[PDB]
Amino acid sequence: SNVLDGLKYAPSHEWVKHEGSVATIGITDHAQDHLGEVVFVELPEPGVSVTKGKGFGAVESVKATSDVNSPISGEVIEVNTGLTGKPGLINSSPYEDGWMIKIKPTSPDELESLLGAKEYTKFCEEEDAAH
Ligand SMILES: *C(=O)CCCC[C@@H](CCSCN)SSCCO
Repeated sequence: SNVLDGLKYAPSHEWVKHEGSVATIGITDHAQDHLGEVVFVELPEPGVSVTKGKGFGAVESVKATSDVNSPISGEVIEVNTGLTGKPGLINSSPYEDGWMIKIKPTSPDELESLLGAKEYTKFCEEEDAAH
């Protein structure tokens, strides 16, 4: 599991990349690895609001269907419609082409409660080690 240096991470294995007025959201390399082959993604409609810590979509693999929760609150301004044709982009590039939603974050300080990269790598170590 690759973990990128400038993202913030939630315990449930979703990342946020923040770039000013916009925050992009996807699930991590860890998350796709443990999901297996992703066969379907349920993404929200544009204009919808997402709230920090609440499911905004689901990702269906050959073995599981999990909720993907929003790491921060805001408004879905854009959705990766690429995931309809190739869902697998989540497996092949969880941090670049497999991004799920782009939001306009409504509460910026939310970023400060998320895990930075060493805290998330460590938590993933503790999870891998918990079996
Ligand atoms: C197979 O049974 C694995 C279930 C899928 C687990 C992964 C879901 C990530 S989608 C982001 N919410 S994460 S590993 C277990 C929980 O930390």
